[PDB]
Amino acid sequence: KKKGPKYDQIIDAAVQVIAEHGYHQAQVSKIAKAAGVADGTIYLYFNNKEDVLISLFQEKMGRFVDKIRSQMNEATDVEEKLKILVNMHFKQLAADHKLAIVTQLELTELALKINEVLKGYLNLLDELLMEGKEKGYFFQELDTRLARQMIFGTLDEVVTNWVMKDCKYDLTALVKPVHQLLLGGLRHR
Amino acid sequence: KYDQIIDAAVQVIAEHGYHQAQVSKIAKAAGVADGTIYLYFNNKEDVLISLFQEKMGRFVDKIRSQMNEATDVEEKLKILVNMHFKQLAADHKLAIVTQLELRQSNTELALKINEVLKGYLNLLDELLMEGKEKGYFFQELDTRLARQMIFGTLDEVVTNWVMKDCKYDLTALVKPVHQLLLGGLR
Ligand SMILES: [Mg+2]
Repeated sequence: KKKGPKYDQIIDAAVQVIAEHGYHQAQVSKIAKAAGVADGTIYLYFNNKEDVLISLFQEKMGRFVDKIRSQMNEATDVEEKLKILVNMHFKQLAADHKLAIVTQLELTELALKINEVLKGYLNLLDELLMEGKEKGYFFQELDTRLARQMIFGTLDEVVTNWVMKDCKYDLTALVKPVHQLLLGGLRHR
Repeated sequence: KYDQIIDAAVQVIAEHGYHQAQVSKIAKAAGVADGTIYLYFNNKEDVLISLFQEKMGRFVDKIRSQMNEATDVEEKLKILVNMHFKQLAADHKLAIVTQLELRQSNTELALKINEVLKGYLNLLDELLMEGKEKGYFFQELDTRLARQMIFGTLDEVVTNWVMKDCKYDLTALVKPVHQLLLGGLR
């Protein structure tokens, strides 16, 4: 279903208030003022703060994935697809520091829901891994589930450390060695 | 009664969550007066930190002693993966604490937890430097990135197991996790 115009507006403002103040100390009224709307307008779109948070994540992630998926199918080799995934992951977060703060630090039943949204990205990883196995790029005895956990767990840990250091350094400088490290492990490159 | 308070803290935090976990709840579960809790800890945060610090310290110490007995750097890595999974597989409530409850939004609590975690990350750093110097790992290996890969991967595997109600055997994953980290995807 297509969004109301203010929908996108509240979410954007939600990112800013949550990052700047923290999730617990964020309030619907402060999100309203930041989005430039009346408090009651927010409740037309969302029921409460946690509904804003999950809609935020669902929305941001849905586009995050489709953009990665797009950059991927206009490519040849599957290791360049992996490179594309790794660079699209870092770039999108590098392009939005406040969003990175929300997804890495400010993100119970809540956790379960966040995990469900994440499944879309994990599915994309699975597709990539299945393809690479099938075409003999990745070794064939590779467990797709474990490989997905290694890839996601590594990218997420790199990003989270960057957010902990106040997004100070160039995250996209890590694209190539992360990519290489995923492909060759500790032993090879 | 220090160890009893620690064990009780795990139980309570795992059952109720760090937020609704009250110190008087911990005292009861440990079988001591509320007052005795404050001979060791001065608040609920200090209980959580000292809990992590006590578990982690023990964990890291036992890994170090088992490694210093190993003959092989890849064996040392396997020992670390094995101990990481074995300790949590033996104590699901401790897993709930390390995987879910130690995960803070709060800046300053998260900061002090991370400080404790650094004892483990430093151990991974040492092992990685050793492996490079002895030629197990390639000489241009980025130590910090490799540390984040190993830790990020282990933590993700444990979290997915915790999220699936610990229903499969986490220790069965030691060997394939070990092989994957050493050889990568290709
Ligand atoms: Mg992680």
